[PDB]
Amino acid sequence: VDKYTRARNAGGKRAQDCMLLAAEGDSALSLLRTGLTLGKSNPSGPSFDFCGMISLGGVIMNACKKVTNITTDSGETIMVRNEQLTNNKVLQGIVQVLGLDFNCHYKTQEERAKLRYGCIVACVDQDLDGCGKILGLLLAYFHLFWPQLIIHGFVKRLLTPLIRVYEKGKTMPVEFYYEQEFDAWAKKQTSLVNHTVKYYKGLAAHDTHEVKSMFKHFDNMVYTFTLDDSAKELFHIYFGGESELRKRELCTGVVPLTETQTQSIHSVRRIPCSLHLQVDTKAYKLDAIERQIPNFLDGMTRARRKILAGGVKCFASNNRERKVFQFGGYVADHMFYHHGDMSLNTSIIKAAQYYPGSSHLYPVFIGIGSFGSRHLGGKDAGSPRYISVQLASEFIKTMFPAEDSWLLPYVFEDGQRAEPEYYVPVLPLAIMEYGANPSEGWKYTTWARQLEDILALVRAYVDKDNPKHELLHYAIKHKITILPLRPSNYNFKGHLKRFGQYYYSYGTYDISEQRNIITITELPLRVPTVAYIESIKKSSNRMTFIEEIIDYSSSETIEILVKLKPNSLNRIVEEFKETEEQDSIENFLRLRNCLHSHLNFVKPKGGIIEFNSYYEILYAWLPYRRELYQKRLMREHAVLKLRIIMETAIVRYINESAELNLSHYEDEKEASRILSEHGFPPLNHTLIISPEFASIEELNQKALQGCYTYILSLQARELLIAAKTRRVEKIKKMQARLDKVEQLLQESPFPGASVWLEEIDAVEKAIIKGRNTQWKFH
Amino acid sequence: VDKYTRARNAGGKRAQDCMLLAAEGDSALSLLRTGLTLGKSNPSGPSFDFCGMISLGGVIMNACKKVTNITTDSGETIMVRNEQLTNNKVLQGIVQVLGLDFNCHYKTQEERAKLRYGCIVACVDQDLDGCGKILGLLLAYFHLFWPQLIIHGFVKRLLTPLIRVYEKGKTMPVEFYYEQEFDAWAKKQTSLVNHTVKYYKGLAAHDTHEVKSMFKHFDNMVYTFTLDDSAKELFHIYFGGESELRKRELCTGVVPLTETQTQSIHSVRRIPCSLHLQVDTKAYKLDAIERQIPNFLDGMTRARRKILAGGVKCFASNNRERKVFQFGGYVADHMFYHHGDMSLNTSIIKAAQYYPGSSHLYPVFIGIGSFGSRHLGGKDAGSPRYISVQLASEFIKTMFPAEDSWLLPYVFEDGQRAEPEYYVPVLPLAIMEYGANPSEGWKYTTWARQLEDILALVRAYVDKDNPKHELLHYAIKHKITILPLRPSNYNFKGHLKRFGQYYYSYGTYDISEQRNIITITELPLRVPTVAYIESIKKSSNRMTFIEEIIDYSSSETIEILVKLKPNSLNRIVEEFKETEEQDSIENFLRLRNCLHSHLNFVKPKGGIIEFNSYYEILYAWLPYRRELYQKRLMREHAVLKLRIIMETAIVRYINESAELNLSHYEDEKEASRILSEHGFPPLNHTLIISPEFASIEELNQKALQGCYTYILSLQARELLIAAKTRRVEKIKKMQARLDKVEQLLQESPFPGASVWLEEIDAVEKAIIKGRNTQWKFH
DNA sequence: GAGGTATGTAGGC
DNA sequence: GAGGTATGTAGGC
DNA sequence: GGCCGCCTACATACCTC
DNA sequence: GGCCGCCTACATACCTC
Ligand SMILES: COc1cc(NS(C)(=O)=O)ccc1Nc1c2ccccc2nc2ccccc12
Ligand SMILES: COc1cc(NS(C)(=O)=O)ccc1Nc1c2ccccc2nc2ccccc12
Ligand SMILES: [Mg+2]
Ligand SMILES: [Mg+2]
Repeated sequence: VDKYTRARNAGGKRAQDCMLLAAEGDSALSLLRTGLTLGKSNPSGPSFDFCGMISLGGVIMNACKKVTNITTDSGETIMVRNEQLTNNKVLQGIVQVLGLDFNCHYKTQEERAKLRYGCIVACVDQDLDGCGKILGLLLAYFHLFWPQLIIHGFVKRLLTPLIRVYEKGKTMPVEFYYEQEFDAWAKKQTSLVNHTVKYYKGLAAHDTHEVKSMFKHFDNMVYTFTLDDSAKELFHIYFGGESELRKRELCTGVVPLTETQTQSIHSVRRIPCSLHLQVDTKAYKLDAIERQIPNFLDGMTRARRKILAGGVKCFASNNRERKVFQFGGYVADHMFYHHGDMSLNTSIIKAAQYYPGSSHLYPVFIGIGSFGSRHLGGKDAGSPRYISVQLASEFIKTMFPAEDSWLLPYVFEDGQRAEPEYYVPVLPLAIMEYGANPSEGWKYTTWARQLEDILALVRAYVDKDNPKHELLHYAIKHKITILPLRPSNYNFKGHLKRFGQYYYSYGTYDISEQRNIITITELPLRVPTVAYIESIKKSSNRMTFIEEIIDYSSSETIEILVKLKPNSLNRIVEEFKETEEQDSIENFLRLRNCLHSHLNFVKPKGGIIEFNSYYEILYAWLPYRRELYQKRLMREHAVLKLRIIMETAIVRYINESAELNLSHYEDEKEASRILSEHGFPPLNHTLIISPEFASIEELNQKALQGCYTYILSLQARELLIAAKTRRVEKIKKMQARLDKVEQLLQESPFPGASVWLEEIDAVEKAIIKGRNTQWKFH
Repeated sequence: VDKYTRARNAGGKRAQDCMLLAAEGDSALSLLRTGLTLGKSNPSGPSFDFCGMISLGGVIMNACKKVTNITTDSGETIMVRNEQLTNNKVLQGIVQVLGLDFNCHYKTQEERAKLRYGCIVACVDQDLDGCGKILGLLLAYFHLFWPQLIIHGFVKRLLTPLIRVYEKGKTMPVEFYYEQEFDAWAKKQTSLVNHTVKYYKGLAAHDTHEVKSMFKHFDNMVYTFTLDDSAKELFHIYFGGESELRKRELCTGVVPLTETQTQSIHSVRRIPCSLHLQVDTKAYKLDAIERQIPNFLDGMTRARRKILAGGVKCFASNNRERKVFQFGGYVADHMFYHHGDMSLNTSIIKAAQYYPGSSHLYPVFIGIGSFGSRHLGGKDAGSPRYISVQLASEFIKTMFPAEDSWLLPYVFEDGQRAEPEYYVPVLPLAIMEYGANPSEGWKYTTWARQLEDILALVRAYVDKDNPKHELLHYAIKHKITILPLRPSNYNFKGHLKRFGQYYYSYGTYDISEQRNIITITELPLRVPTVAYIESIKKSSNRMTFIEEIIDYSSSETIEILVKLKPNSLNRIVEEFKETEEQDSIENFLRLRNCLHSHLNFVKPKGGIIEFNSYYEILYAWLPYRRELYQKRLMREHAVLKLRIIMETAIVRYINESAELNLSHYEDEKEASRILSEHGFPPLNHTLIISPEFASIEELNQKALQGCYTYILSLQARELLIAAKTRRVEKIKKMQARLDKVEQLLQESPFPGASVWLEEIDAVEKAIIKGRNTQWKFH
């Protein structure tokens, strides 16, 4: 087996005293290599002897769904391992390394004495992923196959400190493990002074002195897993065929460990499996839900919104083209993406992809290069080393307003600003965008709607001139949903049909019996048209019904001809029995594609919310835009009144400076006192000019006090009469804007109605422009 | 064979009409994939048929040195292919793809008709590497094995445009190929207006419309190689056992192609092999010489100096730690490194490595993580994903002064600033640093000298108080070299000895015949101590002379014990015959390590210069520092006189502003006219405050004219009397500094003598501090 | 005696 | 009739 | 995130005939 | 720069007895 170092005196007379170290990644492998090669000054410290090495290679499969538990009626319960589980390299490799056998149950001392290694230790990163997932699946598999090993403490793991705080003059850290504990320690402390906080989001982040200190006390910080009676049901709920069973368990939320339990764990290293599954595995599942379910407001996931934030920050200064990996590094460093690089590049490529049938109907990035056509479904995209991506500045600026991004709540990472909780847009992307995301307890499926029914719905909800406005409000208060919603017909030459409670997509075809050609210019919108012909190449008896398949379908279009026997038309017609909803030729070509919508979405707080129809999503997204417009108009009015009073103060100072003669003053304090005695209000102009996402109450309590830096910072060029006239004109313009804002807040329906109408018009104009081109605005 | 797409109708009746495309990298493979899958609207455009696909995988082996040409005395000349050439995957794979055989010579039509492909086309990037090297080796191998194929035009290649200039309103570019041609076109044009210049430093940089335009005229831009009578000697000189033969050919320089030759090439696509070898291969060889041979002044290579420039730029704002790949991306994007990423990361790791026997005696980066110990010679360094590097700010600032970097000449990349031509330091790194770099025609070997002989030499050359100053100057004018130079003893417990004209390094050992232990605490300075014991494990008859080898050598130290037979001492002593220069035990342990110095260095212009001894390097490096100090002092004096006159003007304006009353003025022009009529000189303060590497003549001709932006840009806070007093004190301080500079220019030996002495003292203090620690300054 | 074999490096592809 | 097999996506590894 | 081939320059055992 | 394993959720032929 590869990546397995055979330790000396292992699998022999001293095998029971040996230990085995399991690594989730090569970083842990390197850390273990350094620890083993340390050697000197470590008598109790484990050298390469009795240690060995095995790497889990990242994420391994769980045998809960692989087993079948068939033919248990013979009086004994036997589990048959599926061939998909048997041939996995990692699982059989670790089985061979341990020398264990599936059939035997190690209840007595000798049975576990035959094991090659006395114990197995799992060494993973302290981030939310890995511990809880990799440990979770590993020990769940161990419990499912050999519960006695967990019962007798054969399996164990080492627990590294996630966060360390070092005090100057002292050589020992706090070595805290959970972020809740670190927050409690920070808040219980009088102040965060004389302390250095170190974050270890990965084992390889530790230094040489850190790893040597860990290996000096390697006998400590190693915890043995203990099995309880209640662990079996937790394992079945968290892992297994039962899907809805874990839904009701995830919908509640993580329960923090009690103080007495933590004290017991720290005193003696016996970690129960139930507590680990309830804390670490549940937290990992919740994190996966958050990171894979797009927020209904954004219609896009956390990684996608972080990518959008990085693109907005990078391309704001210059819209010049940037390569994929440069942008990935930029968004990783600036926006604190501590997961990886390949996943980030893949997500960027998927977001920038644009072709008929693609997941992104309105990509946020204008891509240059070979992103792949509809034929491979984006699988034939080029390498990230050379693919070029640039931001769609017009579409983003008409779809995600700058002020809206200013007032959005932000996620704080290590006390620093990061991507907002949700980019609530002028139009809900959860409706336009569509994709299939299976997320650790829920499935996310969507189908695009036409940008005519939703536009009419929003216009009626906003514009009071629409006769359906009152009717739409009645529908809002009574869930009537008078206006219809239909699947988007863009980039689809077929016809959509509705039967019962499900929509269906049909391609178009032409039949020429004189030459026996089966032309299919249109095919279902989501099939890649290449895996489709592969499926039709394995379509059972249709091999005798056809001769061969020829593909002339190029990019941007589909055209496929099917060779078939001259006597095949009648037999396929009499065999397929065309129904009232689908054609016999459609059945032969599998042109029918039933579409299902699983509207599983996360609330801005972080909880799963389900929607029966898109109308619920729209009616839940609307009030957020209402509140954001109201608060944005209020903040604009407040900052404009501060700006106008500040500009009036500056103008009065410029007028009075002819006889003020402030040059004959000693320091800044004397000038400030003189100008205060002259009646000038002190304003923090560094906050007035650039509010920088300041709420109303905090902006007011910051503008109550201030300083005369605005007066003392103006140059010797702004005192000219031309500058004074320009400032007076700006005063008049901003006063007119303030009056316009004030009268906008007084409209009957709701604040910011005409603003929303203008934003809708601008964004639909930009969308139409992008439709006319191939999303390349040049 | 992998990465080989089998084209339809290939190797059959229509095989002679097929073509084969050879790609140097996967980027070219992807471009060819896009071109082949384009298909439609291209009747003459080649589809997947008759094309195939093969990859060269970048650099391949050259058969010129692999062949032996043995047993040619039988009346026929036969070349025996070495097994190292036969088992190469790429070579045998392409041989199998073509279906050719080594024994047969294809002179007639049928012999080349048996070939699977009618012709072979090499598709590589248009940068200096690839075309000239990959093409060079490929067609040299083809000529060496089958000259008739080149004679009959079997081998060919496609030539892509390196630089394209697009004119607005026109759809055709200039599609220029060589940078000389592009420069000639730019200089012959009246102006660079209404033109967009696009650089393609790689095939994948081309866009979809670019590649479709190329494939529309794929019949063009394909050039067939023609063999001449003189090509054989060029092939032998450029490739083969003859080493010195290519030295005299590289020492001359590249000869540009004549206009008539270029016109003939463009008119009919028959590229001679001699012209290609003389231009592209020679330019690639010169580029390799420049990029591999370290500049004698710098003591480091072009990539290393670009890395240092990137580190200086990145860490100047903040000395915070940065990961390896973030820094690599930063230096690639900012400093225009268009080669790759893995090589850059490897170079960064090698530069940041610090251990006994390492190449870098004074690393410019303070590294955090596992860079590897002396045992593996840096081969056990960790992954770049997690290795931490930070700049040694104190060492760099005391070794590479900021003003010196200001006045250094810079390399211009695409009209933008890049790394300087040479970082001439306060002490020549070519002496302290040492490494083994084989560079495409020359070998670079160095051995470190003690930082006591060179320090004394520089002090005597600089300080006039040293009694050897006049003697050292006499040596300079007469090559006497009175002062000695000895190998550095740092991190080496052994003793250096000199015999004849070569130094020798010996380790130390202890013998205890009572217990038969062979202890070796010290070993030669450059052997990795792990490959050494591997060599001694294959050391012929010494297997019978020993029993086994045990290694307790940890990091930072070496201790090895050798098990040997009790009756082995006398027999090894009587077998090895200890000489007067090395011991019998030293011979048994191979403790003697003869050191050779190949002082092959590139001039700042770019030419190879050889040095017989380190004294020549020192005496050539000294005048550069002399000139830089002289010009730096002159520039400082000039910029200081401009600064003092500007500050005096500002102070006079502040004094006069009490009664000036400039507020009653209309625009900036009126104020400028008034202040000019008041006698204020107009100075470009944006150049006076920050000169930004301005030469004396250009600084003077820029300071002759100017504007009153300095007067009009000062804020309303600098007019206080405290600011006036502070400015007066600054005036006095800079006047004193100007007087000090003026008296420094008048010292008898040379300008900047005491400055050099102080810089030497500071840099040696910093070096001593780094010696006391493990190059970790905390 | 003569010939053939194997890394060893940096900066590359 | 019943059971077993194979992707098919987006982020993670 | 790490398994495949060398390029150019070149002191050096080698070991069983 | 691209070959290896899946994780979670789940409409769906299937085909020869
Ligand atoms: C189990 O996962 C892996 C196994 C191997 N080796 S083997 C025995 O299957 O030949 C190699 C890699 C992996 N895991 C992978 C990743 C792990 C972490 C992060 C990214 C990964 N990306 C992978 C992509 C393809 C295949 C395996 C990957
Ligand atoms: C000859 O070089 C290569 C061959 C192959 N394939 S094969 C036919 O030998 O099985 C694959 C790759 C290469 N070349 C390599 C590289 C090429 C460009 C850039 C980096 C490369 N890094 C390599 C690292 C190891 C081995 C080959 C590499
Ligand atoms: Mg991790
Ligand atoms: Mg290249």
